[PDB]
Amino acid sequence: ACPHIRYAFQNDKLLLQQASVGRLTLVNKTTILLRPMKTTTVDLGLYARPPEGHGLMLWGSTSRPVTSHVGIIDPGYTGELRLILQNQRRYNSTLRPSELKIHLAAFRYATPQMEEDKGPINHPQYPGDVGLDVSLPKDLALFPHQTVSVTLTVPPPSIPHHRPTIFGRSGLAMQGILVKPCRWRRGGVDVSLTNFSDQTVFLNKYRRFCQLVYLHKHHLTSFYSPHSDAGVLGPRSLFRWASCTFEEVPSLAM
Ligand SMILES: O=c1ccn([C@H]2C[C@H](O)[C@@H](COP(=O)(O)NP(=O)(O)OP(=O)(O)O)O2)c(=O)[nH]1
Ligand SMILES: [Mg+2]
Repeated sequence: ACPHIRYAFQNDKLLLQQASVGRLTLVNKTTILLRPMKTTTVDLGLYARPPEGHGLMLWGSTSRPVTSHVGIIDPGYTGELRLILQNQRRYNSTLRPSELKIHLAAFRYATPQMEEDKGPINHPQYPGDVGLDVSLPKDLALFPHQTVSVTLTVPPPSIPHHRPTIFGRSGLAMQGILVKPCRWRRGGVDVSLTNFSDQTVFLNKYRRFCQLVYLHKHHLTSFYSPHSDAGVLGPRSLFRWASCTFEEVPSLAM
C-alpha cells in the first residue's frame, strides 16, 4: 500500500536520525532554548509530499517538560514544515541535543461527502480535504494555565473502516492554545484545550478550534512497538503510521 514519501531536508541545526519503519525522525543537534509560557517554533528545513490517498502528520516527542503540537499537514502544502512547542515550566528550560525527536509519518484517510456543515462540523472545501474544521459551539475563555474541555455531541458523518479523530489547528497552537488529540467515539467527545500562554485567551463562538480527521483504522493499535507511538493520542489507542519509504528529492526544498 504506501508508495513513497518524497522529502527534502537541509538544516545544519538538526540531524536525520532514521527514515525506517515508515517514519522519518529528526533529532536536535544543538540546545534549544524554551522561554516560559511562550511559543517556541522550530523551522525544520523539511519538505514533504505525501503519496496519494495519504496525509502527513508532524510531531515532537521528548522526555522533558515540553508539549508539542501534533500537526496535520495539508496534502497540498509545499512549504517548510515547523514543529510548534509549548512550555510547561515558568522558567527558562532547554532541550539538549537529542532531547527532542521530530517525527514525520503518513496515514490513509477518507473525506466524508457533505454539501453542508453538520452542526459544528464544517463541510470539506474540496473532495480531498485532510481535516474538517470544527466550530466552537460557545464563546470560551481560558485563564493562563487552565484546561477546559468542550463537549461535542453531534454525530460525525460515518465512513466504514475509518476512525474520526480530533487534532488541533496550528494557528491556535501558535497562540499558546493546544488541543489534546483524541478519538471522537460514537457517543460524542470532550475536546481538551490548554492555555499555555501567560494571558487569558478568549475564543469566539463558531471559531474553528480543532479539526476532524478520518484515520483509516489500521492506524489505531493497542500495542506499543517500534511502529507505534503513545504520545500522539489519548491512553487507549496508539497511533501506528503507514509503512512508507522516504525518497530524498532535493529539489522540493524552496
Ligand atoms: O505542526 C504543524 C502544523 C501545520 N503546518 C503547516 C502545514 C499545514 O498544511 C498548514 C496548516 O496547518 P493547520 O491547518 O493545523 N493550521 P490552521 O488550520 O490554523 O491554518 P491554515 O489556514 O493554514 O489551515 O501549516 C506545519 O508546518 N506544522
Ligand atoms: Mg487548517
